[PDB]
Amino acid sequence: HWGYGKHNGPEHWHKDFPIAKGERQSPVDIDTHTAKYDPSLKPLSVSYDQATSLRILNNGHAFNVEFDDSQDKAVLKGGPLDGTYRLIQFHFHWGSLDGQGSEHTVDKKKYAAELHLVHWNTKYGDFGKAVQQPDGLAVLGIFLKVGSAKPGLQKVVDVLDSIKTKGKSADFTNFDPRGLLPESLDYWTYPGSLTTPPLLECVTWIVLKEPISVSSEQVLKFRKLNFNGEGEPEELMVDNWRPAQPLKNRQIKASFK
Ligand SMILES: O=C(O)Cc1cccc([N+](=O)[O-])c1
Ligand code: NI
Ligand code: NI
Repeated sequence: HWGYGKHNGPEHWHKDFPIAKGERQSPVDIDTHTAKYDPSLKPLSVSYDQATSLRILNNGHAFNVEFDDSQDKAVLKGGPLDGTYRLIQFHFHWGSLDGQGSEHTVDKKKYAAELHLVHWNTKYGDFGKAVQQPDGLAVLGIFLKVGSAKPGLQKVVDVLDSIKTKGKSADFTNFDPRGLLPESLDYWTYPGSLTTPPLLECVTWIVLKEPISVSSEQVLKFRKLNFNGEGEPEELMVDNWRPAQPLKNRQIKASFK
């Protein structure tokens, strides 16, 4: 019964999931000066035109916007990837304050939040099988800074009062995730893991260099969510980010010079 507190937070997770101290854990600090530009990298293809969003769920640690992943409707390909990766969900990690919240850091800088678009490799048939493979998932990571509002985020923000507590869901159809992407698809990539239990080492991370801007008011609404279930004492859903982990024997590659 894990979480983000003093008593059950990241620094405890290794007792249940020894892989927490493994060789390819996430997130990491991205040292921009030491990331090497990789010309082998194939260009990134994000094909979200046919995406079908279904539902938004408060899972007790974040909220997930879930997609129909029963066909190739929203797919990621290219970049460092071999093959086709299907969108299953996106979620965010965020802070109690604007000065923290992202999982990845960039030269030690923390952003206010980070968006994760989670995709699984279709060669494995479903998500559950894909998470058991070293190349099972591709997560596209996007940093959020506080400034102007992000218009394409407002639909998400406005439904959050309907999913305040753990286990609540709401219908969330017709949401276009293209409205959450920055202009540029320049990226860093490295092999890593999920950042909550069970911490599986199944992720190719693709972290975009260009942040998106969201307003103060938008991020404030994230911070009104609750970790707890209805009828339990209120504990605000904030600081649901794992801190940077050791890079160990990994290289971070850049798609750009
Ligand atoms: O890495 C995370 O944010 C945690 C996490 C936990 C469980 C599933 C997830 N997913 O990628 O579908 C992500
Ligand atoms: Ni538990
Ligand atoms: Ni995540």
